[PDB]
Amino acid sequence: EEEDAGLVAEAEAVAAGWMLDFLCLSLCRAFRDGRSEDFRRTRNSAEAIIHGLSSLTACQLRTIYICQFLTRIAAGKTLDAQFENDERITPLESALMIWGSIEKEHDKLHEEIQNLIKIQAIAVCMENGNFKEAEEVFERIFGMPFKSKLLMIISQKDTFHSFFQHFSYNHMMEKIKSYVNYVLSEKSSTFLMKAAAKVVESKR
Amino acid sequence: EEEDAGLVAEAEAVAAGWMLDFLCLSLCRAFRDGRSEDFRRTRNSAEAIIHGLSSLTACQLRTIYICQFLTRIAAGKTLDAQFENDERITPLESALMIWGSIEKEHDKLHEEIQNLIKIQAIAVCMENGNFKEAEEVFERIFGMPFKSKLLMIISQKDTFHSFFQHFSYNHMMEKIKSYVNYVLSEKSSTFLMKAAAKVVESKR
Ligand SMILES: O=C(NC1CC1)c1cnn2cccnc12
Ligand SMILES: O=C(NC1CC1)c1cnn2cccnc12
Repeated sequence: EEEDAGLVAEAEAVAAGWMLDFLCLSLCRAFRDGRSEDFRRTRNSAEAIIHGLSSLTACQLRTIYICQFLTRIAAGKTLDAQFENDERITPLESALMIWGSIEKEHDKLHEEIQNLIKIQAIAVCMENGNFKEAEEVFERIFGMPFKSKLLMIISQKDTFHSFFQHFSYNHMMEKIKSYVNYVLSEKSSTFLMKAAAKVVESKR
Repeated sequence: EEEDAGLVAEAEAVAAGWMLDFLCLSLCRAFRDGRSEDFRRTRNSAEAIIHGLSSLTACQLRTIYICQFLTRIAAGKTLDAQFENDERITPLESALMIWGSIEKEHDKLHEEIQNLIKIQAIAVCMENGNFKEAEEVFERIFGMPFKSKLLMIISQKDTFHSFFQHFSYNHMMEKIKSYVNYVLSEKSSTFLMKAAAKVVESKR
């Protein structure tokens, strides 16, 4: 029966939406906690569920973008990882593209995270001795004072410059964890986590 | 806080249990319907969720066994697929091992499915011209009248024997779909599908 098959596919789409929100919340918490292996396994589950979803609401696209952004940040030092069809794009460059695409308020924290990802996208290339790649990442990102300081550091091959210690990788991760905390607060009330929490609490 | 972290991990285990039952029901329905691509994508989601689950109840192990059994049956003609650490084990042999391990009633249908998988495990080797592999699968499976008919067909290299048309691959799939229908009936009332169905119905 067409009608029965249709009702079941509609229910599978509702359940997939619920699973996506739950996995995003689980992924945010593993990122905030630094649970590296749980983040890897959760990322695998979220990716698979996303492939079983076709039509997306604006809320679901934002949820997917957040999962993809955290995945790229977690792989920010893995210059061998190719997240885009254009193989030249580094993981932090991919994270920056998603950050600029999310339907979200452009507050002070948004811009601080944005600039820290720009500095570290160059820094990670320098730390690996990839000086020509650093200058190419520089050209793609900036395509005045902040910009000229970076170009001077690149041309001098000053990998461990003191500038990269004031706007360090750890500083970028901490600012991102601050944003993650707000997403965790926002998604802690979604259906599947709320129902699971009520079951656990009922057994206490 | 230890207590907070613990409560969250307990809720993640509850939600993963709910997702496992839902994905098993979705996988059974794709198998019954012959929706090949939906089965592949659902299998990917179920596998990922299973890796995020540690402790399993007897009910959860049975659910996982059913997913694995259907995956092996769907790949029954893919002799290049290695489902076990011992690389000699074919997909239908792997399906037979799981079938004999599930905590389930050994009714007439159970034995009919069992014998049809045994015949087809040999038949699929013969159809690919792998006559020596067919005799090795025969030795592992039977390790009297049914047994002697099979050995004669193998030694004669009678790939398209009429015996394999009375106990055909399609006959095995139809008997398995009959069992799948009972699993679909049994899992249609699980939490996540029930909740998603109620939402869809509320919008009608
Ligand atoms: O963006 C990714 N994942 C986000 C949606 C959860 C993603 C990119 N590569 N990859 C490989 C395995 C698993 N997930 C990934
Ligand atoms: O047994 C398997 N899946 C069942 C649990 C759902 C299984 C075996 N290989 N494989 C590859 C990709 C995805 N799932 C698989």
